[PDB]
Amino acid sequence: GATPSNVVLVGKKPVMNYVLAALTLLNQGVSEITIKARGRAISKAVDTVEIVRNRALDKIEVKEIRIGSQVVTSQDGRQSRVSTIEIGIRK
Amino acid sequence: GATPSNVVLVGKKPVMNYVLAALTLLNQGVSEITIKARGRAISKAVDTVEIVRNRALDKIEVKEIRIGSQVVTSQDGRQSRVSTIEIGIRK
Repeated sequence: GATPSNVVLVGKKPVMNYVLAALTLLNQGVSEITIKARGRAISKAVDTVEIVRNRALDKIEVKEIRIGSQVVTSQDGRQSRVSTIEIGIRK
Repeated sequence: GATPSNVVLVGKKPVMNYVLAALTLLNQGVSEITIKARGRAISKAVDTVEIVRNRALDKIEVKEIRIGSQVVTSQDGRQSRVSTIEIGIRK
């Protein structure tokens, strides 16, 4: 539990912010990193990985990809679906 | 080579257009389908898969996911990167 959290949550910010977060983790010695996103940010999660694959040149490999759905519960109890992606990369 | 082409290329159209294309393939007896997209359409490819997994109910499973990059060559020879996703699903 003491090693730096290896998750990069990709949201609304410019893609290069998440690229910087992944590169910072690589420089801490964290060799396995998980990029997670939901909804429209799924494309930005893939961009983050692909940009990092170039900026780390070191080989970075995609280890695992999972897609799925999560439930969004509204203030009045209605429930709707959002897509998710999780991408594991490894140095 | 005579069976219906099992690829759904997801682009700029409303997501339900690609949902319908995948369901049409399922109705044709095609049990393995590949959803492909690039750039900002990557999010819509994932949504396509997740929406179909509900509308098929038949259990549709994600078989393989691959992400990568392709090169876009401009009219004057410059080259730039675009992200890709490919998602194989199976009934």
